[PDB]
Amino acid sequence: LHEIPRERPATPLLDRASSPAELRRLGEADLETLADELRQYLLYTVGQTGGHFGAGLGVVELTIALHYVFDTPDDRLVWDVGHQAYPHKILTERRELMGTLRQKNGLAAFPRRAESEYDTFGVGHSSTSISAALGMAIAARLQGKERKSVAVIGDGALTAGMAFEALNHASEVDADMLVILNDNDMGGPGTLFEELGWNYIGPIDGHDLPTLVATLRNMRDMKGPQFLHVVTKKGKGFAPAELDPIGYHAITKLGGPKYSSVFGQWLCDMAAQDARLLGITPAMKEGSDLVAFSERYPERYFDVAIAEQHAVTLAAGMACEGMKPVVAIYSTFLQRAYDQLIHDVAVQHLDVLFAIDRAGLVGEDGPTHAGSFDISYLRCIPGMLVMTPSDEDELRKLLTTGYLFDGPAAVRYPRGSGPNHPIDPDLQPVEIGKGVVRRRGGRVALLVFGVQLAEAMKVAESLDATVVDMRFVKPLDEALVRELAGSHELLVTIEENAVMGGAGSAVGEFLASEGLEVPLLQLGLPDYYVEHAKPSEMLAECGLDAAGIEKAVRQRLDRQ
Amino acid sequence: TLHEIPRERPATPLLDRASSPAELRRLGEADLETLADELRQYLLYTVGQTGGHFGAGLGVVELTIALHYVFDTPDDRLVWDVGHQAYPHKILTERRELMGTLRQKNGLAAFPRRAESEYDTFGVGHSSTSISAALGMAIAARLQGKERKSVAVIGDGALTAGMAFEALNHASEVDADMLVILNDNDMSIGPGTLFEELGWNYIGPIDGHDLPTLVATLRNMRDMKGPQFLHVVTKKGKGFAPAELDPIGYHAITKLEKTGGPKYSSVFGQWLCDMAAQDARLLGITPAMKEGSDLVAFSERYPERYFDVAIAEQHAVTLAAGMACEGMKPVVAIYSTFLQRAYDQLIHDVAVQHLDVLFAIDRAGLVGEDGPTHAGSFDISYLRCIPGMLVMTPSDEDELRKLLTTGYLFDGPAAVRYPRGSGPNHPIDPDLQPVEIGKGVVRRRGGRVALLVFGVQLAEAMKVAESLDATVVDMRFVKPLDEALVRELAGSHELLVTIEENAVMGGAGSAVGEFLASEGLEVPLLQLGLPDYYVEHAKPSEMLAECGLDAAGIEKAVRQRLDR
Ligand SMILES: Cc1ncc(Cc2cccc(CCO)c2)c(N)n1
Ligand SMILES: Cc1ncc(Cc2cccc(CCO)c2)c(N)n1
Ligand SMILES: [Mg+2]
Ligand SMILES: [Mg+2]
Ligand SMILES: [Mg+2]
Ligand code: NA
Ligand code: NA
Repeated sequence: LHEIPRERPATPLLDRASSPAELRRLGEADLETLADELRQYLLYTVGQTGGHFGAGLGVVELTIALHYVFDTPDDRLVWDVGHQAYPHKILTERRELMGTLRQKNGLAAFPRRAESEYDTFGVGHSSTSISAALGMAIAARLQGKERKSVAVIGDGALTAGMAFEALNHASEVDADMLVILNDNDMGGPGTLFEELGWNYIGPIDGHDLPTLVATLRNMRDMKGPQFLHVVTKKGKGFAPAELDPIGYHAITKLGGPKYSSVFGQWLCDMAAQDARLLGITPAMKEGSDLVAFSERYPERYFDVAIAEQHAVTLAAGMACEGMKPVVAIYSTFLQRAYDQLIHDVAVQHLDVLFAIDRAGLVGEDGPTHAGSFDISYLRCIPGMLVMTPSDEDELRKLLTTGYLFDGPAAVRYPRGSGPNHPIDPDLQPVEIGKGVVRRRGGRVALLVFGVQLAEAMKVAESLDATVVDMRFVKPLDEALVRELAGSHELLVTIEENAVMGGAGSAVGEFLASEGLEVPLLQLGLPDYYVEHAKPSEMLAECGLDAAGIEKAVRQRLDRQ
Repeated sequence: TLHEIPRERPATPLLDRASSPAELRRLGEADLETLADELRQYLLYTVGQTGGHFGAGLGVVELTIALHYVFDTPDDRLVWDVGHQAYPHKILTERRELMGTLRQKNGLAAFPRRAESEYDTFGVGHSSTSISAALGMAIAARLQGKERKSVAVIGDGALTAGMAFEALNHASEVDADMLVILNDNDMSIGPGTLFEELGWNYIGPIDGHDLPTLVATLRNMRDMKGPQFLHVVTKKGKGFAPAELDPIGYHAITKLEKTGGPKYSSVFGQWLCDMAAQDARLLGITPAMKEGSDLVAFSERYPERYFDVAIAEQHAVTLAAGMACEGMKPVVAIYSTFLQRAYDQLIHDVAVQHLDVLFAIDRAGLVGEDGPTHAGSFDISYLRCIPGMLVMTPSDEDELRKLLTTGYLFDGPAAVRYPRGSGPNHPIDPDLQPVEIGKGVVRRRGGRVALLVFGVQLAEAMKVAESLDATVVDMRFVKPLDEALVRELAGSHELLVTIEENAVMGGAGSAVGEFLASEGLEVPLLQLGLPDYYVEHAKPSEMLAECGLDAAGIEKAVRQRLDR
């Protein structure tokens, strides 16, 4: 197919495969035609809603084979990451709900246990599928159940350390489970997995349904750790995607620069000025936007695969020799290198900059990818310099400030673009520990840590509030907070991070320790997992738009 | 091979001539076997004097000599994994006559440490970091045009961690010029197929105690290019027969030549056996810490429900998550400092899904001579900001058992944190019964000052409270917090004091701060806890005093605040 349908294709057989037992009723002769229907409805429905695209086109036949040959949902099927799982959803009672994909109150971006009994594990972060399936298998065995346990994992996901840990452990307990390797990013692998204790079969053609069905059949009942190697084509069945798998990894349905592009430009600009700079990403070159950097400074660019943990200790090692590494990494994925950041960087006070993207609410990918916690989990770590730029110009300057600082520094910023203010093309740092009064008013002061500043300024128009662009969580601008506490009736902290442990709480700690008893209102993300929606809707829910902030401030003021 | 530890200093005229590697490299190969025996004698003596790690260093006496003999250290970079085997390395790097200060306040640290010496390229303690660190130094040196060598020594156990696999793959990708030495002491003297497949030139296994083979092999490999993997085989406790015979007992020892209560970890382990006796669903998981966390008895009684995942904290937690999906009841036994490494798995695979998994967090707080690399300083801070977590802090043995029962019965993610060591030895109710969630326990009614204690500083706080006539609350829960008790005390007292063995920043005391601020309660608030720096190693009692967490420290802080 060469152009995505705009009208609901006719799929009479797929309308008979609404669920795995219904599908299993059909005969193998129909499976190939079913795959044409499925592929077609998928291209259609993702045209309607936008979403992940090329990877699910790659697993159409594999997903049909899997539900054909296995007794789902009693047989446990774990999809790694989940971006490839739209065919799975279409085949598990959610075909007609696909119109809701990634809309508020609609189907989630990934498999989700609460969404369907056919989803055994909520995924999004990669590489968790083997560990989870092994755990389900260890339990089924003790329970004397006879269910099967299958993980479909891609070749990128397999570069992650936890996947190695799971494969080793599965061998240790001689677990009866199947790992299917959906190899698409394409010489001689079998002996490796055999050395790890896994029975290796393959590689087989992942769009050759009769061979998939038969091979799956023989392996369904084999015992112990089984490893099937399947090969697929990303975007299979859609030429524009087969030829551009990067750009068709996700499609939007039929302003200023992105913060990540501001970072990428700062990265090239500093590299041109300082040969010490090294750029590190764990398999997120496009998203963190190291693209130009990687083309212009190839010998100083490191893609460590999906190995967040090694990315960080690697950088500690580089800094030991006087190089200046910059680890580009999303807030949600830095969760996975927390120990390397604490033990290998911060404990040694090594000179490493973390450029933390996707900080705050990330929109439709939902809570598995939210950057809700990095202020809280980093600021309790001694030695960290922790920064929250408010716009594009501030991101450029605080990156420069952290880079030049001799020690560990973190700069957090959101997905998407900003208020599109002017960016100074100089590369100069700003004073560490100092906020910027953006607005002198009275009565109530808004202490903003990050990109809600523009909403705070709108609120302060009507309330004539003081507004501060705090810039630093740690070290906090203690002298400004102390003056503001002595001259206002209310301090209001604002952040796109958990309130619990977050930046407002550092203000709170500082007020308590000096016995300053001024009222404090902490605005931030609440203590729950925010359901997927447009970014603007998640922020409105969390009260971090101008109307939410104004309502909270006015209420607190009316109560004292 | 010896059988007794020397009580006075051995005669080591050749080791006395090898006070640094440069001096060592001026000796001849024919001297090295005698140096090896003198080093071993010295090692036995000085660890007998100070206490410290023992058997693993015995295992690397010959390898350490060979390494500093063949490599141009400190210019050539040597990274020791974990570092508990690195006493022979310190003895040879200008520190021999300092080993009397080992693991003492202001003495040598437990592990290699960059600030301690130019011969330590990387601070270690946690495991499996050496290959990543050495690869980064190899990459940097090459971009700088330096011709220096990069060497990582890693034990067979550390190679079970995922980050070691991630580093072995990436080193292959960049075709790095480095040497990984696998110090394998679970084998005795096929075997390299794994490393060969990951792009590494594999050599061995060789005899890690044959200095002539070690020196010649190392010399050949020093000069080869690309990712080089040398497989060496050593014996636990080599050359000291009691440690060869009992390498668990001789992993570490006390200085040569009072009853107390049971260790918190042993209370935990008893709880685990008792609850497994009653609930066939309970499964116990440890990431290679059976002795430390103390699943020994449980492993023997319930072996089909005991899982040691090796040094694989990350997989430990996701494996629990998958177990909980089939209705089983995993308990992850994991140190606070090591749980740092599975944080993404706890957040994304457990909390986000609200799966019923219990975390028994040992080594909460300061851990003593092992130092800041192992400190359990942050787990209240990094867990309480996570939606869905039930976060508990028992004050003594009976409270620890009660709060393990409470977190288990809870259907959802729950955490119970307790320190190394033993407690104040209060009686322990043999029942298995919970307590109510989110409710503290008033231990003393006084006036003016209320001490809100999260954890095991309660006995010291009681001493202060008796001196001041203060109120004392055993809070039990950081999340959900006993908001009603806190509200009441904030109205009836002039000062609230929180005490916890965790970073003040983001800590349980800050949860009290947040609550007061959100309700507009304006009572003065003094937060006592761990300060914003890495506390240098010392006895636990000395580290607590430094931080203000003994009764003297608490009282001085409180009195000082009351004087304004
Ligand atoms: C732990 C973890 N780290 C990073 C990602 C993002 C990612 C990078 C590369 C490939 C993929 C697969 C499809 O995109 C995902 C993740 N999902 N989980
Ligand atoms: C990440 C990490 N996890 C656990 C340990 C504790 C440990 C378990 C097994 C073997 C060893 C080696 C010597 O004891 C240490 C650690 N050091 N680092
Ligand atoms: Mg892939
Ligand atoms: Mg070992
Ligand atoms: Mg011992
Ligand atoms: Na600016
Ligand atoms: Na160095």
